[PDB]
This record gives sequence, structure tokens and C-alpha cells, in this order.
Amino acid sequence: DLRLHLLLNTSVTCNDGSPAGYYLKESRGSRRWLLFLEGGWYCFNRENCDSRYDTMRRLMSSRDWPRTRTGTGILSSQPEENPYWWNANMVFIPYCSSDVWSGASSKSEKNEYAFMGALIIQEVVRELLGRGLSGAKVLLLAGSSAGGTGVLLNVDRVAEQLEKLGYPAIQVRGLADSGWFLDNKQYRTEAIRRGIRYWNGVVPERCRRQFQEGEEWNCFFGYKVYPTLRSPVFVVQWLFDEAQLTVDNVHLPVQEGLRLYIQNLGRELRHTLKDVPASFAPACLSHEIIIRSHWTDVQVKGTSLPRALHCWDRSLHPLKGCPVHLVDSCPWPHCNPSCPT
Ligand SMILES: CC(=O)Nc1ccc(Nc2ccccc2)cc1
Ligand SMILES: *[C@@H]1O[C@H](CO)[C@@H](O)[C@H](O)[C@H]1NC(C)=O
Repeated sequence: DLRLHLLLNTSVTCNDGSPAGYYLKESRGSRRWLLFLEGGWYCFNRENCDSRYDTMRRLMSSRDWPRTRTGTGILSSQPEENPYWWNANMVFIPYCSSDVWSGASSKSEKNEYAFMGALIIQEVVRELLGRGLSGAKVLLLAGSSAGGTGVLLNVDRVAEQLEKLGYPAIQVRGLADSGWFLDNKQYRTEAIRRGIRYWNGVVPERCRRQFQEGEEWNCFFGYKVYPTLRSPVFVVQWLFDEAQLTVDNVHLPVQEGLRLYIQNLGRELRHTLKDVPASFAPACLSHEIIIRSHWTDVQVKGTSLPRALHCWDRSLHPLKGCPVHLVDSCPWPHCNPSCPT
């Protein structure tokens, strides 16, 4: 169990003005810190944010959150469930800003909702320093789905924040799970354009300077923002991601046209990861992995994801028998026998 703390700075809020927060299970004898960003799509105008407030309210408000959460997968403290970082300090940051962790806009006079995801991350880090993060030696910012994209948008800002607060020794790293999407041709972009204006969304400065005014939406796509990043980032992406296929209007007797479409999507995803040295990409139809209890089961080329992450740690201190770049080459879903059932 991780226990809830609402933010002491109550001006940093969820969508409806209620305080944001974080769940914490500390580990005294450890100097490693894992901050996990929850996912859950997003909303981009008044009417579809209102819809989300009726039937997905816990993603927009803290008024109904429980006092405790169970840590699962990489947030588990048990070595059998979490061979990678079972002894670490564990933090789960709930997603209640509906802005892919990019917003910096208060509730107001002219704003029905607050979109403060980027400021929520910054405030959690600030308040955690007084609870032991000041002694840390590695801070891993991780996340799944919209939280995975949020890692890409925020990892360098967290590094910059700690450097300016006087903590140059804390090594900030990123782990982006299922947040690496393609702006490809559909089988049969305005939502994100149109949300960044609604959220006052912020993107990393170097990527902003490449694409410039009005084109910041480009920085929500992994293969375009990752080359501008400076912190080390490990990328986990299923080759046949279910969220990707949904937006592409694919619904799984597959005939030639769809066969080529699916095979092409795989090969395109594979291509965008060829120059990503730390990555894990199985040939499976799925979505998210790192906080699932059975995340230890999947393997690429004989290496599991917890092992690949351990090899990543060793690389940041070629390694014999301990690889870090693991991308499937077989071209159809399920062609890896270890895929989730
Ligand atoms: C031609 C063109 O613009 N294609 C395109 C653009 C944006 C998306 N957006 C998206 C992808 C995956 C997951 C969530 C959103 C998908 C396809
Ligand atoms: C609380 O957060 C807001 C928004 O980030 C900031 O402007 C304000 O200075 C913060 N208050 C304190 C006491 O840090």
C-alpha cells in the first residue's frame, strides 16, 4: 500500500479545482526513487470535458480518491513481482488534469477547468524533497499511455528543476511505456492541436524551437521529440499497440488490404526505434505493461523487460549477455510466443 498525500500548495489542482496529490511508499534504506504517471486519454473542449466529468470523474477530481493504493508491477515491493527495483521508494501520481501532463493553466474568470499537469509534476518533486528525495541518487520518471507521453514531455524539465534548486547529483531518467505513437495514414491531429490551445500546453524547449509557433503538437509524437531530449530515456512500445490501432480505425478474416496495413505499421514502428539504444518492443497486440502484475512474463530474444531495465542501469554506471536494445523482427501479432494472452 501507498498512502495518499494531497498537495500542500492547494493552487495546484485537478480539473475541477480540487487539490492534486500523490501516493507514497517510502524505502529508508534506498536511494532510488520511482515517480509513475498514470494514463487515461484526455479531453480538448468544453463539451467533451463535461462528458468526461460525468463518467470518468476520478480522472478530473480528487474528491473521491481512496486513502491507499496497492503497488503493482514496477511499483511492487516484492522481488518476485518486481525483480528490477523492488527496494525503491515508490510514488504513484494520479492523472487528474486530462492534458497528457502538459498543461499550465489555472481555473478562472474565463476557464471552466484547470489544466495543470506539468505544474503537478513539478510540485510533487518539490514537496518530495522534504521527505527524502534530497538524498536521492537516481530519480526515474515513468508512465504508461498518456503518462508515457508525459515522461517524454517532462523528463528534461524535472532534471532542470533539480539542477536549479541546487541538486546536481540526482540523476534524472525516463521510462516511457506505451506512449510512442505514429501520425500515420489511417486504415479508414485536430484533437491534439486543439487541446494544446485549450490547456495552454507546454512542450520541451528544444523541440518547441525546432517546430515553432502553432506546430507544437509535433512534440507529442515520440519519434519527433525524443531526438531533442537530453535525459536518458528507455522506450517500451508494443509493435501493434491497441491505442494506435483504435485511432487508425482498425478493429480485429483479415484480407489482403488489412494484412499489408498491419504489417506496414509494425515495420514503421520498428524503423522509428532503430536509433533508440534503450528500448523494448515485442510483436504483440496489447497496450501498457509496466504496472501490470505479470509484466515479468514477456520476452524479446530471450530477455525479459525487468532484465532489460537492469541492463540499462548497468550501462549508465556493450555488455556481454545483458542487452538494452530489444526490438522484435517478426511481422505479425502474436509471433512472439510470450505475448499477453
Ligand atoms: C495523417 C495523420 O495525420 N495521421 C495521424 C495523426 C495523428 C494521430 N494521433 C494518435 C495516434 C496514436 C494514438 C493517439 C493519437 C494518428 C494518426
Ligand atoms: C503554489 O503553486 C503556484 C503555481 O505553481 C505558484 O505560483 C505559487 O508560488 C506556489 N506557492 C508556493 C508557496 O510555493
